[PDB]
Amino acid sequence: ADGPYSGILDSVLDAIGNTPMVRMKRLAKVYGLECDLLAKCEFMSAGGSVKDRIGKAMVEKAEREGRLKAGDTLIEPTSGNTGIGLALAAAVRGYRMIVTMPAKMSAEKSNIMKCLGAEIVRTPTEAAWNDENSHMGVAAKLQRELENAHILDQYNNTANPMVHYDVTAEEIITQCDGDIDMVVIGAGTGGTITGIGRKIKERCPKCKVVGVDPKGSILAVPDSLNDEKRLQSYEVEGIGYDFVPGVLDRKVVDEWVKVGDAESFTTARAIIRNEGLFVGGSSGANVWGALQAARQLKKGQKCVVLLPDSSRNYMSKFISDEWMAEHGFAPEDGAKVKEREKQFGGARIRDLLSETGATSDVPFVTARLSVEDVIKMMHETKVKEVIVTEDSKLVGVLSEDHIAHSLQSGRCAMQSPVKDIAFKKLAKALPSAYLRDVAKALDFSPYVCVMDEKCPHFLGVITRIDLLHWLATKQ
Amino acid sequence: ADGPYSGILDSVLDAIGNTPMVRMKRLAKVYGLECDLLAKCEFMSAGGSVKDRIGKAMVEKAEREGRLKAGDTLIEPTSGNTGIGLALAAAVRGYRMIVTMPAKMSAEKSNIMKCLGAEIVRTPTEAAWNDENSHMGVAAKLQRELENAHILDQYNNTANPMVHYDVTAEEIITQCDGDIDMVVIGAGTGGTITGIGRKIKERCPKCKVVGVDPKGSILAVPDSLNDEKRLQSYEVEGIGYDFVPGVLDRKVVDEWVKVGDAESFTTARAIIRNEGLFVGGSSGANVWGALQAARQLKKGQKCVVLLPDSSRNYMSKFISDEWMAEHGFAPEDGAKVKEREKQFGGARIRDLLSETGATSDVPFVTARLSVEDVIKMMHETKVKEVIVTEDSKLVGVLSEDHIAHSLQSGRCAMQSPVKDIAFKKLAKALPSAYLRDVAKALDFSPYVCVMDEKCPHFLGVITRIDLLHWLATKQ
Ligand SMILES: C=C(NCc1c(COP(=O)(O)O)cnc(C)c1O)C(=O)O
Ligand SMILES: C=C(NCc1c(COP(=O)(O)O)cnc(C)c1O)C(=O)O
Repeated sequence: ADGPYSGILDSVLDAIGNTPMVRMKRLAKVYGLECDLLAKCEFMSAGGSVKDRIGKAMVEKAEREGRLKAGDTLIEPTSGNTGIGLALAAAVRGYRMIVTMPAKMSAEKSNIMKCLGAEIVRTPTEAAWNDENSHMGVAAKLQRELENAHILDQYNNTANPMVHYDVTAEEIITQCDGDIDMVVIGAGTGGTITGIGRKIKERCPKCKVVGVDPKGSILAVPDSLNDEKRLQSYEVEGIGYDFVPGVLDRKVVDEWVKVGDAESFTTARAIIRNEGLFVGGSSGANVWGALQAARQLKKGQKCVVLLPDSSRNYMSKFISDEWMAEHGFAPEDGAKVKEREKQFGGARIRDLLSETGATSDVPFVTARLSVEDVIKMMHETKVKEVIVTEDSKLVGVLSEDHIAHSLQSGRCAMQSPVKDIAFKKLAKALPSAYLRDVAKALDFSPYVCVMDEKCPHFLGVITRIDLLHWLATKQ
Repeated sequence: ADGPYSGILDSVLDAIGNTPMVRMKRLAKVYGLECDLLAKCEFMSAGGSVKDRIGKAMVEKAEREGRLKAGDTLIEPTSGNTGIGLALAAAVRGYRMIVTMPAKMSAEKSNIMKCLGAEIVRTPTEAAWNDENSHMGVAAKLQRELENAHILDQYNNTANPMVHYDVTAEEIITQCDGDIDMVVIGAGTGGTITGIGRKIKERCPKCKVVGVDPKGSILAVPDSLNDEKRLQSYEVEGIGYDFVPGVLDRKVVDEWVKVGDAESFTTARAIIRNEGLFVGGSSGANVWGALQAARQLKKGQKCVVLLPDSSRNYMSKFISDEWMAEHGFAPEDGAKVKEREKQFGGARIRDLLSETGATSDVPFVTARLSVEDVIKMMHETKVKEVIVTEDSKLVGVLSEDHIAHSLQSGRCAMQSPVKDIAFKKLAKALPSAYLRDVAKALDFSPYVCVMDEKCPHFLGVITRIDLLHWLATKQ
């Protein structure tokens, strides 16, 4: 029906939470998991992360205790999501935001908190928690040097675990109808795992609770699990620290799973590909840990996994296959990159142009010929396409179809230069380039034009249907 | 309460829709609008756009008519969001996706549909609808040359308007409780405006319906409104075409508003800043048109505006102030860029270093000194910070605090080189740079080191607290 959203909302703050639970049947079938793998899609909140709840809640606690008045300044150390939540709460309720975040965190978080009118001071990645150049020490310094400033200190404030104990765990219970057998949840601030696991074990003591920790952190128990990469910086953002936060009750969690960067990212891409959940990397870590932990479960039992972040914050980082190749991470089992590498291999455009049959007789024009002259030349040469170029270095491609239709549409004068109607988006290539690379370039450019670049004697233009016909010649 | 999400979902497809309605009280107060400006936050759907509904629905229609079997190929021309929705539906229900989208559309849409296992063929931006190099003609060609392929043709399929007439308009009616005075909604495919306006005028004939069209399209009525930039390419993505789609019933809409790129983008940034809705550019266009149209309304009346897209698809394009400056768009009335330009102006770091007082006596090391030697030098020189550099070109900064804490943490051996513990994230600057630029660079780098680059004689390091103290000297 319609109970929570059947009305109009006073502000975006009331749109936090109420996130659905989806069954990852396809992903379980992919990885061969018998039980029901349920996913709590926290990234569908207003700000696209679970920490929005605690942001709103810490603001509510600061307001119910009268410790907060309009015009004040809020300071908060964060990996990026709590900064977003508190920036939302401030832009709504009229507070000033100052965010401290390590340089390791993505740039999208910074851009978004800048759009939200929040000041951003960054800290070095390698700084330990004891350093005054850590985000927490710098936040303390800003509190000491700024007037009317407040730190909510998500690492030690009780609102962070108490709210996941109050509403989120109750949401999971109400939608799972009490039947929860395993709960896999990342260990960042530790507030969400503490709260959720505490409430669940109170209302379902038979439920196991598994925590996810990236290889590099010291949050796992025992210390035999941390020695993989002790205090080695990792790419996964949001989870793991070099110290135990104040809100983390490591006794409420039963098992611990260490997860590396590669598995986290490849599993995040697998989630996106197989379920269609635009999710973050920490969620890949959580789901990989869940797949490792709930293997022994049987059908009917439900393993609940948290999906903390959206792809929005890592859109440029790991959604782009370029950056994952730069860091050498397995793309996915079934991915477009592996598909292209399988079909093309090292086949270069020389091979395609040779097997197809061309003589590099692509006409050229100085890009300011009148369209009358260029159509006379096109009709005298019988070609359909032409390439326009300048003297100071390419302009683009131009076809007779666009000529006619633009002349009819009133955008192409007879005396106008051909540069005005040519296609200006182009991708330059050279015969040594592989077919996989031109396939990746076709994802962003409609045509791909070749050149020798030794005279500028281009041999032809390449489009996706050309590669499709070439693959039709193969099998 | 909990009616629509109180259970577990079979797949992500069932998480489409059910989007909340938020009152834009702060934005109305910013622009001086008396009535209640309501916003339908369609970007909170599973795939972050309104077109997910029609994607799911066209798949449902193709399945209820038996025209669709597993393993088939789906082809669809789109500006990017329908491609995402149909890619979700295919990755869930086991169909193959091939997407045709103009080169004008953002790269995030391409990356996301690549993650969803969809093939992407792009078309030139300047191509007219009649051209066979248009996305629609290329889609037709692919249908002709591919086996088991289907085109759902969102421009002419009745599912697109019928579903907005069935559920979305009913959602808006149920949450507005029937009282809707004005409805402002962008004109892209025209299906959403047709369906919603038809249902509303059926259930509330006194409601006016206003359509939003970017300057460049020919969808507005009359033709006196299109002559601003006739068929001139524009940056706004999703709305406006060079022809009337089959599903668009231009008679159901009363007024038409033309919106340019600058207003759309600046209003999108204003929405993000003042309400905290991570929204797209087309939504900026819609909200600007609404602010222009509902000006004559009075208190109590409700003007409903659609927010079609999320910032996720335009994260690199217009959220980044760099690209908006590259295209010369007014950032916002209150924005971080204007704030920094107001406080700093053209003040350069030469002025700051001169007024503060320094002698460029920053120590240097060849980045492989033993930490014992570097701490002996640091204690003999009394300085706290040091800059480490190589011979083949900078390594970073290094402080005694991190030295001590890493020696205690077991990451810094006494015989180890200083390069292992130095801070490796840095931003190079030069004295001619303004303070606004170093403030923008501090958004992404913790330290900013200067250099003359004429000997490499750096004068000092700059952090955000340095600029804060400098501004404390000002007013
Ligand atoms: C510590 C912070 N992040 C917690 C977090 C986590 C860990 O969740 P916790 O419940 O806080 O332990 C997982 N994934 C992401 C993307 C996260 O941002 C923060 O935003 O300050
Ligand atoms: C035409 C398409 N976009 C419609 C759209 C619109 C226009 O909505 P329509 O209801 O289709 O007219 C507005 N904003 C965005 C971001 C959109 O994607 C498409 O995805 O194929």
